[PDB]
Amino acid sequence: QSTLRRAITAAYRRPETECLPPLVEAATQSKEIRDAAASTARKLIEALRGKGEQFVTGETIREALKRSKELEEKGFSYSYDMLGEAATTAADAERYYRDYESAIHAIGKASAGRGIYEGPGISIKLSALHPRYSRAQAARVMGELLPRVKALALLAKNYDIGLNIDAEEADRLELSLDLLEVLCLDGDLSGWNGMGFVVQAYGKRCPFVLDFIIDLARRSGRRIMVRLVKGAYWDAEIKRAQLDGLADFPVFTRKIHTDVSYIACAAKLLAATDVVFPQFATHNAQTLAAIYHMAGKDFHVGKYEFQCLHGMGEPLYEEVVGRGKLDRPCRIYAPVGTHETLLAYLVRRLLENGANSSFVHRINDPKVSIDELIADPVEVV
Amino acid sequence: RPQSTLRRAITAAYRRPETECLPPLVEAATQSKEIRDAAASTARKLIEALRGKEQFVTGETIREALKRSKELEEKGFSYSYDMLGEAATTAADAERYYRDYESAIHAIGKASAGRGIYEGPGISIKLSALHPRYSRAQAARVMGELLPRVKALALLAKNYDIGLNIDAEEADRLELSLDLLEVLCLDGDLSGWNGMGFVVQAYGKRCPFVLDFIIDLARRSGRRIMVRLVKGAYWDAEIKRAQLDGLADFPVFTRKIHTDVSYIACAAKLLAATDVVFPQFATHNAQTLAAIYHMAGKDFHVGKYEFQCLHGMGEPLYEEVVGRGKLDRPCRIYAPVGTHETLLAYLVRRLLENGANSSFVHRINDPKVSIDELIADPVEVVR
Ligand SMILES: Cc1cc2c(cc1C)N(CCC=O)c1c([nH]c(=O)[nH]c1=O)N2C[C@H](O)[C@H](O)[C@H](O)COP(=O)(O)OP(=O)(O)OC[C@H]1O[C@@H](n2cnc3c(N)ncnc32)[C@H](O)[C@@H]1O
Ligand SMILES: Cc1cc2c(cc1C)N(CCC=O)c1c([nH]c(=O)[nH]c1=O)N2C[C@H](O)[C@H](O)[C@H](O)COP(=O)(O)OP(=O)(O)OC[C@H]1O[C@@H](n2cnc3c(N)ncnc32)[C@H](O)[C@@H]1O
Repeated sequence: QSTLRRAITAAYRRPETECLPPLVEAATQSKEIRDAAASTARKLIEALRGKGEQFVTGETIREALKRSKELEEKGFSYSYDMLGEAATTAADAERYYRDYESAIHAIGKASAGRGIYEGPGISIKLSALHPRYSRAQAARVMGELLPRVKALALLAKNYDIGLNIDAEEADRLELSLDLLEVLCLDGDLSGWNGMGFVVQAYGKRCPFVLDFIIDLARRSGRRIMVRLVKGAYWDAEIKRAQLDGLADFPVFTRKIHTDVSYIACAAKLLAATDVVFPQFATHNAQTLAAIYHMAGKDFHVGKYEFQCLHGMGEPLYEEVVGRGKLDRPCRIYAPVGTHETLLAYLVRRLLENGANSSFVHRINDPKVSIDELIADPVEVV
Repeated sequence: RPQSTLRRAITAAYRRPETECLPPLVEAATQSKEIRDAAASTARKLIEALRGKEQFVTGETIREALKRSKELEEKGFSYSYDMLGEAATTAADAERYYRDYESAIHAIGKASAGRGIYEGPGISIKLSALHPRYSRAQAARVMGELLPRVKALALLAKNYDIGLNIDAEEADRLELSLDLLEVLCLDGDLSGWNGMGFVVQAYGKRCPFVLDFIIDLARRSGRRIMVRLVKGAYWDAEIKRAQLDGLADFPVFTRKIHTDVSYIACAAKLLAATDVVFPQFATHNAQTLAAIYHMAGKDFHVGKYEFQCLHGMGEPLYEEVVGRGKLDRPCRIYAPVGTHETLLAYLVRRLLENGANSSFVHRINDPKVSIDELIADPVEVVR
């Protein structure tokens, strides 16, 4: 318990109208940056509007590694996702653990010393590693989970690759955050900056989680890799919240509020690149353009990166990566597994790609003008 | 208590152990070796035809959907229209869905133009669209407000002589929906109309006992109830809910081939009661289809039974079924009508259907699945 931790817990269900004013202020950019970002966004969208096997990079990590070489020389990197989540039995959790373990050895050998920014990494889900992750007591879940995650982190340290903890349901944020803190203070993992953590901008706690993580990085000496996403579980969080009879939800209910929150949280991360490695995971060209200009003219590999999903982000990020474009790197989140393990991920991709509010749907909607696509969320909210 | 024995048998099955549910289903689903050989031949033909050849919505409005239906109706298909909408969260939403169904019935009834409930189009409704807290509110309140709304829609359907089907949703809603079916079937204001329909899900342990109740209800009500037999659209959600609820035994089967056996056993029950029910075999699985086609025997007339399929999924299969030169059996297409603002939840149920490794529509495209396996009789696997 700390002042920074208390700020997180107090924001859990803070009323939506009270969360927004500080995010709007932090998300407000100068006219000069807004004009530049509108110009860049227009160019990206005009290029775009000239453009489940699609979502899986390979059935095995050996296959996925072989298929990554082409895009790696173009300037992309990878984070591999061994598909599987919500273990319901001990045997399932054990299988998922072994898949992560064998993936780290293969990825680490493939990395061949390229390090955590130039070379590939791995993403894991805590719900794959504990048989009753959502339905068991937090103190117990962390107690059996910690040895398994630390063991994987130690393997990632051995090869100097990134290891990212994906973000799942809102009611498991606090548990996963406690695990991150223990790992960052663990002396056995010293000198390795590959530990990564996802934060979801549709959550009311997002800016306070970031404050805690930025301070944790600074006092632990770990340059925590922070993947900023908007959030993949919105419809499930709304349904759970309505069932709980709550007046105030843990997530925003208007898409524009999530967009403002993302920009505000990006500004927070870009002000802290000394101690964290921001990873801006988005397929929205307006979001990308805003962050590109917010980051300033100074750039080096390891300052920050963008990220996208395999099979979704390549049309946009082909206009970003490389010296003929914006010369900024992008890490591709690469699912690996069978069609069976793919289903839950696929469903989330459908809720993303099929929603009228999604950038990837609007970009192909003849009713949606380019002027609307480059609107600054602060000016519209 | 009225129908005590039949009602007690439904309750007893609700969470009966899976191993105990199966032996009676396996026996009733066992067919002779000759029929199995003939069904294997038909299924092989259908799959060889299949493997040798927004997608889910028929139109944004009922007018557009009705216009788009003419081509397949000319071929021998019929339609059941689904105004996309379910799980109303506000009383205003329920009233909106009611008015959507009401106006659709007028439009479908005009288009039917007196063709009747078997040759002409009908409508499908979801009770969760018509009550704002359908899953959460006490049965007394849900029944007392829902029953006048569904009766009013049924009266309009009667006035145009079209079918009106109550879709099946989550397992904990079965009891209420069945009580409503009974009250409507005994309501004299609906006399002379056989268009009331009801879905039963074969992945549920209660399915054969629900069918017993429905067949007896048809006998005592004088209504020929339309019964759509489906396997079930909510499997992943039912498993998750039962886990959360702390149940030791689930209300649905957990082995996919058990659902297949349940379906064939229940088809056998329905096919022996066609005097008082109209069976509607909703499936995209060519092996299931072939099994029922041969189970039903050589005598057929339109109105005895029909097959059904979902728009954008089943037409390639049933193009090999409808029509004199094929199997000469009718198929009713379930036709969603709406926009993105109501389409996602149906898409998700369709993706969970289409994306699952155990689904026929996935296996037909799987290179590791032989035609031998696709035509295998699931009853032999469990016998
Ligand atoms: C690119 C990427 C995304 C995600 C992850 C990694 C990478 C590289 N990551 C791993 C995969 C898990 O699914 C991850 C994600 N989400 C999550 O909760 N935890 C994780 O560990 N990833 C998905 C990500 O959150 C997001 O859903 C997509 O990238 C789409 O976002 P994007 O910025 O591309 O698109 P926009 O269309 O501008 O926004 C879509 C998002 O907006 C939110 N939304 C939609 N309606 C809303 C209403 N009515 N109120 C509030 N918020 C709303 C949603 O978050 C929606 O996804
Ligand atoms: C054709 C059709 C289908 C459905 C409906 C109408 C019509 C005309 N109807 C309305 C649409 C609602 O979503 C309806 C359906 N389902 C339902 O519960 N209530 C309804 O009112 N419809 C869908 C239908 O149930 C079904 O899901 C599909 O047709 C697919 O089944 P089909 O016979 O085509 O294909 P198979 O692939 O042989 O079987 C798939 C089914 O098997 C079950 N399953 C999957 N995993 C299982 C495990 N592990 N154990 C047990 N059973 C399992 C599921 O039922 C799965 O759908």
